[PDB]
This record gives sequence, C-alpha cells and structure tokens, in this order.
Amino acid sequence: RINLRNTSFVTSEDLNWVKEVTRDASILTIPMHFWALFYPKRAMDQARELVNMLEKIAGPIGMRISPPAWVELKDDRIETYIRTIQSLLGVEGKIQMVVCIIMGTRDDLYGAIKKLCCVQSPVPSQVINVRTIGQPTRLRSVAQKILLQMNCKLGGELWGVDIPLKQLMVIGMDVYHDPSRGMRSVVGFVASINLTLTKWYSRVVFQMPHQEIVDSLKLCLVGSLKKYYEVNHCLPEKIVVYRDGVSDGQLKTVANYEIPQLQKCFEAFDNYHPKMVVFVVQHYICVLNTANLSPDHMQRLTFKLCHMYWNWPGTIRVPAPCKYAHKLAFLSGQILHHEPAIQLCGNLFFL
RNA sequence: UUACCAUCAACAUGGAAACUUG
RNA sequence: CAAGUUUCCAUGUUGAUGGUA
Repeated sequence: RINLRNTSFVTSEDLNWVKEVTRDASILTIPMHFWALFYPKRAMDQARELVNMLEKIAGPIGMRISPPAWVELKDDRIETYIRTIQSLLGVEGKIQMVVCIIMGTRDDLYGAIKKLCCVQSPVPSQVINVRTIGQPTRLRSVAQKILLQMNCKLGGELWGVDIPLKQLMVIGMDVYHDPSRGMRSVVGFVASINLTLTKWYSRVVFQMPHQEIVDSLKLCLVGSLKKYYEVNHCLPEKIVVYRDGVSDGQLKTVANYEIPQLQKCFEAFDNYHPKMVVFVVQHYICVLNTANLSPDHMQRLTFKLCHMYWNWPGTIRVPAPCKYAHKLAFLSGQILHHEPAIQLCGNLFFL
C-alpha cells in the first residue's frame, strides 16, 4: 500500500505501526542547514537533547541533518517574541524554517506566529510544546515525528500510492461554518499536481455569503488547471470530488445547486469535458456520476485515498483529502482568517 | 497547537414538553 | 404571533484528565 525510496513501505496488520518505525528512507531529502532554531530560557538542556537526538538515530531517513542556527530566548513574554518573530527575516532573508519551543500554551502566540508566518512572511514552520515532549524514554517517536513533519514541510514527501485509474486529480473540500461570529463558511480545496499524488495544490476560499463563493472557486480551479498544464503538459482526465461536511438536510440545496456552476468553470477555455464524480461522506453515496464505471473500483479507490495521511500514518474516520482541507479550514477559517500565500499552496504547510 | 485514541467539564445552534407575559 | 422560567437532550467546538506513542 505504502512505498518508499529503493523499497516499499511496511503494511502491518491493523495498519498502525507507530512504535519506533520508518527505519528506512523517504521520497525526497533536501539537506537541511539553515533552519534557525529558537529555544527558550526554560528548556535549555532539553533543547540540547532535542538537537543531539535529531542528529542521531531516528531511523535512516536520509535526512542530511546538520547543526542549526541556534537562538536562545530571554523569556516567554509578548515583547520578547514580537520584537523579531517574523520567522527571522531581519538580516539575510535566505531561510527555510524557524523551529520554536514554547512553554505557555496561549493560543494567541500561535495566532501571531502563524499569521506572520503565512501572509506577512510566507514560511513553513513547526512549534514545540514543552509539556508533551519534555521527558525522555519517549523521545524516539516524537523526534521521529518531528523529522517526518519537517520532511513533509520542506517541500519533500513521505510516500505515495499507485493509481489504477489514469490521470486522476483528487478534488476534496470541507466547509467550516463559523460557530462564533460572522458565519464565514470557509471551504478549502485540494487537488493533485503530480501523477503519483506527490505534489498537491491546495487553495483556501474566503467569501462572506453563500452565493459569490463560486467566482473565487472558478478562479482557483482555472489557476489549478493552468498550474497542472505547467507542471505536467498532459491534461488530467479523471475528476473525483469527495464532498463532506453536509448533512442530509443541506444535501438537497447544495448537491443540486452548487456543483452545476462549479462545473461551469470549464468554459474559460475550449476542448475540455472530462469525467466527473461527486460523492458524499458521512458512508459513501454519490451525487454526480459521469465516469460511469463499477462502484467497486472506485470504492477501492476511496479506501486507498483514505490511507495517505502524511502526519498520522494509519487509519482515520473520513477520507484523507477531506482532512487536508479540514485541517486547512481550522488553520485558516478558525485561526488565521487570511488569504493563502502563493508558493506554499503547492505544499502541505497546514500540517 | 505534534503524534491521534477515548473520556469528562466549559460553552455556541436545533429538536421535545409543563409555568407564565405582552 | 413571539419573548422569557425553563426540564430533558442532540449537533459541534475549547481546555483538562488518562494514555498509545
């Protein structure tokens, strides 16, 4: 099911392995040097153990891991971070990541850091909490998962899957109705860029009512198709949409209203009419069947696409391409409330 | 906001019915 | 025609508790 470099990956019994695994390579390992690490005053030797363990055994990933740019924090105050946390673009401007260990689990620290790491300075980064990783005897797996998160976050990937259906791009989305104030109804969008589902293009859509979302949807979809033609030069032919986040009550007013002028985006250019699949997820029922093939071959396709969560390798509840946009939705429509940046939409910087 | 698996507390919307006002 | 005192709940989110890790 799962592959790797120079070998296939392990498929266990209940497909959960977790305990000190990935003793082997990955798809891409760019050599990480300029990942400026910030440690606070209250976890000095803990962060020393973190760096020393990241250099040593975490499985032969192939990550050419090197000593980082070590930064030491005075305290955890607001003025301490907010002086220079733009993910450290002050002097050189040639950075990749900034890694921070934070003690106070105050959510506004996340809000400011991820806002000026997404839109004010578009940079992927990972934060570390002391109260979950601060002890040894479990350091192996959390160090491994930090390395795998960096692997996904540097524009590299962990694995892929074979696809028996030719030239397939996976369209997935998830609505986030805001329960607090404003009723944003933020809908994400994911699509595959490469043939083996390794590079992913993922947009975020921002619109106040439920009516003029469709224009931004069509703009994002023609941008995605232009990017697909740029990166592939042979146009995709299979289109499957995994719709989730709509109950039985909203099904009639959405599955018969939104999707026809979502389909109408294909009149921006000529010579195009591929096969369309739109499902529901709650259990799987289709609401648009244009591919006209057997249910078993595409139910197997959906069961395969359930299995590629690139931070949690294992079983999940709904299909994964729902959740790359779902976690993007509580990244943006809950925390950020800002339009996404151009470059990282080709990566999974939401994870 | 890690790496999900459960639980409960704090809350936001909706269903089912007694008191009672304009 | 609706506001309340509301009793049960359901639908979801935030923290914490135990963890696998």
